[PDB]
Amino acid sequence: RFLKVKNWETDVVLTDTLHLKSTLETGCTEHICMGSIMLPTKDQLFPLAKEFLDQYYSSIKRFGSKAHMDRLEEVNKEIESTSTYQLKDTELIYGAKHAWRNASRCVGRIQWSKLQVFDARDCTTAHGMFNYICNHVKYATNKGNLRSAITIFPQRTDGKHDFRVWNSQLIRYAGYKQPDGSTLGDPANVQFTEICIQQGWKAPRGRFDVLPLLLQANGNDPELFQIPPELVLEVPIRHPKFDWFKDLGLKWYGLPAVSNMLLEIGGLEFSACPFSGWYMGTEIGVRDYCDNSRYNILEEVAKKMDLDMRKTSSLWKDQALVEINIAVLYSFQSDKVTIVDHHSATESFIKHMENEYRCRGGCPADWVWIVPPMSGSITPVFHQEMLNYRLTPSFEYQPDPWNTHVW
Amino acid sequence: RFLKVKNWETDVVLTDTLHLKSTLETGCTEHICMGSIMLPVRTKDQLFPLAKEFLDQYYSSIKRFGSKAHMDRLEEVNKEIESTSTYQLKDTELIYGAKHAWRNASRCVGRIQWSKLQVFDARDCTTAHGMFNYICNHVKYATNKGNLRSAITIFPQRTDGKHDFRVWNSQLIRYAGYKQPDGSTLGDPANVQFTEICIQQGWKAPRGRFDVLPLLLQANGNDPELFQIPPELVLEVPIRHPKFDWFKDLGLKWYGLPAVSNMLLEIGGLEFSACPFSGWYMGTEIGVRDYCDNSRYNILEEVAKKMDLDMRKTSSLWKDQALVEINIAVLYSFQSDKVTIVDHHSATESFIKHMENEYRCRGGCPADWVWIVPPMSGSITPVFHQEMLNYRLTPSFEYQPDPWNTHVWK
Ligand code: HEM
Ligand code: HEM
Ligand SMILES: C[C@H](O)[C@H](O)[C@H]1CNc2nc(N)[nH]c(=O)c2N1
Ligand SMILES: C[C@H](O)[C@H](O)[C@H]1CNc2nc(N)[nH]c(=O)c2N1
Ligand SMILES: N=C(NCCC[C@H](N)C(=O)O)N[N+](=O)[O-]
Ligand SMILES: N=C(NCCC[C@H](N)C(=O)O)N[N+](=O)[O-]
Ligand SMILES: [Zn+2]
Repeated sequence: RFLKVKNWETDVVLTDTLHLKSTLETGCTEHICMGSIMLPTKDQLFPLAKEFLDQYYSSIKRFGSKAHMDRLEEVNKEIESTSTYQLKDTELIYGAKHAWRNASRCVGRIQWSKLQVFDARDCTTAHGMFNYICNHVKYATNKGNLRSAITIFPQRTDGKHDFRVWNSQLIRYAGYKQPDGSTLGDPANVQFTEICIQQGWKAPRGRFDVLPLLLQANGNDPELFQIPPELVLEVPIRHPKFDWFKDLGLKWYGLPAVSNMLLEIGGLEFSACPFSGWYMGTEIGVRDYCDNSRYNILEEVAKKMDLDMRKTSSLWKDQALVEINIAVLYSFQSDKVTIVDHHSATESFIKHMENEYRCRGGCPADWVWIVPPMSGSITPVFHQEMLNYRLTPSFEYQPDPWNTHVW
Repeated sequence: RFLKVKNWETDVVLTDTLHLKSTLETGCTEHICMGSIMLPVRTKDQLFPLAKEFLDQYYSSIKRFGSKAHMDRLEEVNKEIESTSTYQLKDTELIYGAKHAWRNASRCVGRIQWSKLQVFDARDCTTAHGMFNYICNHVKYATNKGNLRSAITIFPQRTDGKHDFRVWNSQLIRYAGYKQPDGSTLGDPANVQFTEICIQQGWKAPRGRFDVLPLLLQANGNDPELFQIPPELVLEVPIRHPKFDWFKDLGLKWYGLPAVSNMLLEIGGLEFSACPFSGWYMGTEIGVRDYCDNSRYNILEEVAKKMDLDMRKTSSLWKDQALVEINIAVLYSFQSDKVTIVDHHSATESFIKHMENEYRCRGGCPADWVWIVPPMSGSITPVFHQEMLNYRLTPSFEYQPDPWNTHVWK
């Protein structure tokens, strides 16, 4: 059944058929919509594997070819024998690029095809993992000129030899609970910062302490490693008109690199697949800096702006929020570190979406996540109806490693 | 069954059971979610169960479920339906229905006020002039010299779908929109189509930037008629900025009373096609959407320019900067002219407390996240960090085709 999507700002209407190939289930029903909920075998493997291969070969204009059929046969025999199979290089690259392409929560998918894939499937140890990761961080940072990339470690086998990167991101600041009862650093990482301490990490106890990597290979216990400081590009935050901003003492890292997700390609599961691209301003400025549960810096910045914080109707929070995001962008740009603002990012996504509609006949998109956390309606995506559904290959969430590992 | 909802800013988790009483569809399937989609004559037979459901709820709420008063009413209603195909609601039921339609509106963030709603029974109305008189009284009462009071006027329910009462305006008070051969739009672009119809029907437009539109009223299914609202009844607020003295020179102003008038109210199966309702504005409705939407007044560039902001590159966030000031101004003005209004911060905080209270006393509170979260400063309002469950409960306010696309002219 054809579905239509209307942009209420331009009246442009797109027709979606791509949803017809929807695999998994959204979490919604005809009776209830859970759109805003953050998270709603051989017989199983071969079918999934087939869907993927038919998909790949169709993309390379060889659907049905002998190569297509051969490969399809080879995998079956391989699955029937090894109860699993291995992706050829080409299928891995395609799989990862397409997992990104299908990421309904990513606003920067217009860059999906320019992804650098690092095949880390030959890795066997944590040090090996550290080595691959460092090279990933270095290649991707490129001295400020960020380049998207993903490193894929060995796929899951029996589930007891899983490769995992316990960190939620390759680079994040430590969080510590203090005497007062308050929290120093990033509250979002308190638990992990603890797991690292208990493991031996000599935590510095600072506001912005770059966490160590906790790498798990072949189901073994995780090991700690310190990313070469020379490899962690950071931007000191200063304002273009408030010379007092520098006194806030804020700084953030330039490389966003989600590393706790699971990559699925043709039925196979890669539980260690850190990936990186570059920041959209609001991610840091609005969410990391201003979320009540994160660095919660709104009051401070307000004060120094000398504005009436007596009543909410003065919109002092909104006032401050804007200046703060001005500074993040300003800084990154001043130090020549790649970064994109919500206006450019969202406009780009709209274009990508239009391309995706005429070239794929659709584009899965999660409105709740696509629309920036600030100035929502003044960005194009706000007025754009979206259809959300799941397509594989995909990036999925997965239980925290510490919540299920057998030490 | 039980469905959990979590607030990622407090870790507070709520359990929903109310969704079980959900009857209608959502547009969402098990394979596809359409949460961001704007808008995805009954038989005498299908009517009784609906009436029953509604009545069982009414009586349950007044704590007389199963009583003789309850039983006889069902008997009375079923009888009436069979013999007349329809049925009339008792005043008490109508007031209960209206309050609950509001109580169930998943796109409304001001529901903490649902219980305090003034219901005006206009069911004895038979003509447009009569509807005009009724609306005038609604506007005067609700406005209350700037101290707004929520209220709704309910005109005769649908019968055969041929004698429908309709308020052609989308809001009782709204500014006209005119398209110039130039291609530009004068006034409110959103009301261009309706404006043309008014002119075609006989209205003589002042052709200005903020012309209060005339009421186009349809009674008992007859052709719509024009009426101008008594100017002394239309409260307006000129918009000025607390610190930007040039703001007042932007020539901006807006009306104080928001009153959607094109929705359909459904109570116990009964359909009320003319049910204008009003409460008070949340600042962002005017400051963000009405003033800054590209397809509305679109004042950003001008407010930006006059603020002398670097508009050479979006990354300077001049748009975001201007937007705040403009919303600063809408709020300030209303407060200065003592006209009720609430900012998005207060409004969303209150809604969270309302929502929590609703989970504890009702077992849920259907909410549309896409609509509840404000069009600016999204994540610095609690609703953003709040998971919500959207589902439909009756009584309800529904959308309905524009009268001009269905009306059989006489
Ligand atoms: C090149 C620049 C990129 C930009 C500017 C971009 C931007 C974004 C933004 C703003 C989010 C929301 C983040 C949050 O709220 O936590 C996001 C989420 C996401 N992006 Fe992208 N992205 C980019 C590259 C990538 C890459 C390289 C991949 C994969 C190969 C990817 C996969 C995803 C996924 C899986 C999510 C959702 C993660 C989650 O659920 O927490 N993105 N992206
Ligand atoms: C006391 C003042 C009230 C406030 C501050 C409030 C606020 C809001 C806001 C911000 C919206 C979204 C508007 C938009 O984006 O166009 C809305 C929607 C809604 N409200 Fe309320 N509301 C209030 C009173 C009422 C009343 C009295 C009723 C009904 C009796 C009601 C029924 C609804 C409905 C049905 C919608 C959705 C309308 C649509 O789909 O366009 N509200 N409300
Ligand atoms: C409860 C709600 O789902 C939650 O706050 C979502 C909303 N939208 C979001 N959007 C993005 N990009 N990132 C997030 O973490 C969230 N959080
Ligand atoms: C396409 C999208 O559904 C649309 O822009 C919605 C988003 N949220 C909204 N929220 C409110 N309150 N009002 C609106 O008009 C909208 N528009
Ligand atoms: N932009 C990206 N964001 C991933 C999550 C980062 C998180 N919001 C934060 O630290 O703010 N990914 N990427 O570009 O690969
Ligand atoms: N607040 C209310 N809003 C109704 C819609 C008004 C519209 N967004 C606008 O004119 O901006 N309802 N109410 O209070 O009854
Ligand atoms: Zn849904």
